[PDB]
Amino acid sequence: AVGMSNDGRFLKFDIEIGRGSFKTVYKGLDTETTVEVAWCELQERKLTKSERQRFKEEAEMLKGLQHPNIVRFYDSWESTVKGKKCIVLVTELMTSGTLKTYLKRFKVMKIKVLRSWCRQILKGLQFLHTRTPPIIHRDLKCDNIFITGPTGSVKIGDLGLATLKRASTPEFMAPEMYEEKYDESVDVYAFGMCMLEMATSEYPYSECQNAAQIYRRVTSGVKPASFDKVAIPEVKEIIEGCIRQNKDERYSIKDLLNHAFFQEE
Repeated sequence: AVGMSNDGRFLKFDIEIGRGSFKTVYKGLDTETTVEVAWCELQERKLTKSERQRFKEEAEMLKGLQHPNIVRFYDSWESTVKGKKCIVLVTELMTSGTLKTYLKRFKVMKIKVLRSWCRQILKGLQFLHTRTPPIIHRDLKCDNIFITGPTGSVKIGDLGLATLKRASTPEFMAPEMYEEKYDESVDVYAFGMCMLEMATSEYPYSECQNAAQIYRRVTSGVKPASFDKVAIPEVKEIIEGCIRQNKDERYSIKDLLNHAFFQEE
């Protein structure tokens, strides 16, 4: 009832599911399955053809991803209502909110939950990293890790959005990223900051008053003050391994998965 795939696969409805960054999520339907989906539009966007092709190629690889800890990506394309331009992404419908919304709601997390969810995130990342070629997310944060609800597992999401960003408050990022340098280890750094935020229910570097201060500290290897508040020894140890200044000296994902913390539960 308003939009439809060029084939006829997915339909769009007028129900809003919420907002991200002027990116509005409509409710949708996959007729081929009778499964409800997320119908995503980025309100007003466009760019160049090499960049366009780059998105198109990478996007096509997303459609072939199937993993329990990754949000399923269905399809994408550009459109112009009147009027307004946008990119449309169709993804698995996640209704049960994010880590970010969870933390904002409760402001505390049990250790058993943190262990299980952090393992799931690592398994997601390792799946992406060991595609051919590797997929680096490069924009991991609490507000694009989604909770399922059935089984209350987590999935990494906004793969389409991340691809767009890669094709070309915003934030702190690993030190190398300030020099637009990255490999797999940028996702490890982001993991570490996600785990810190889960363990403390604080946004890292909240003591800093401007980006510049954060830049200075991050590139210096000066840790956020919230690091000092972590109460669980093994969690603190894991976070420290992940947010080391030199990307080459950080824990690998294999290192992390093999940590005793995750052998506990």
